Amino acid sequence: IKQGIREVILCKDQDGKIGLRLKSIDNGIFVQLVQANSPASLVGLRFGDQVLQINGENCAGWSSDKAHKVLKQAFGEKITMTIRDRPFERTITMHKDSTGHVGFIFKNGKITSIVKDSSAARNGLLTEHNICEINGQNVIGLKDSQIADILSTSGTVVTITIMPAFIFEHIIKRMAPSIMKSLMDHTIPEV
Repeated sequence: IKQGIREVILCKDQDGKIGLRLKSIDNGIFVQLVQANSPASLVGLRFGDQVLQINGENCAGWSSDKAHKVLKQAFGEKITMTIRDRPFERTITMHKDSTGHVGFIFKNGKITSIVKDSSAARNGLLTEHNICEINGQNVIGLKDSQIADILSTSGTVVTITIMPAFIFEHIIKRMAPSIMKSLMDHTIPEV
């Protein structure tokens, strides 16, 4: 996670789509959903990113509705956005023990207990935090079993990006969890 504001330039696809759902949080605009194989995923937008501006207009105070409208009326060719990198999230680096364990329990993507004398304890992983990413891969909406799977088939070094559950629950509010499973970009990025 960067402490950084970056510029991205987006191009609407054949269908007029960019692959993004946005949400009003604390008078800012945040990425709720990035669609697989979209302009939004290709330029590298992520769940939890803050949209500071669209085409040089400040997003401060916008409704979710107005952000979606502004995008719909954009002139196709080139949409500029100013992005602050996942500001509600932190990344924790942990190392599996020889039993392949980092040292926590989670339910519905939420960390619920840290196991004594584990890598997760030593690194101060918190409970009541949703798992957003594992090793740079979005896992939001994946079954718990697929999250376990991704942690199994990772190397011994495990990076997990987390979000306080209260913030997470505010962002995905009014997104049916099957769009989350189905349409949230879970791909490793392209180069």
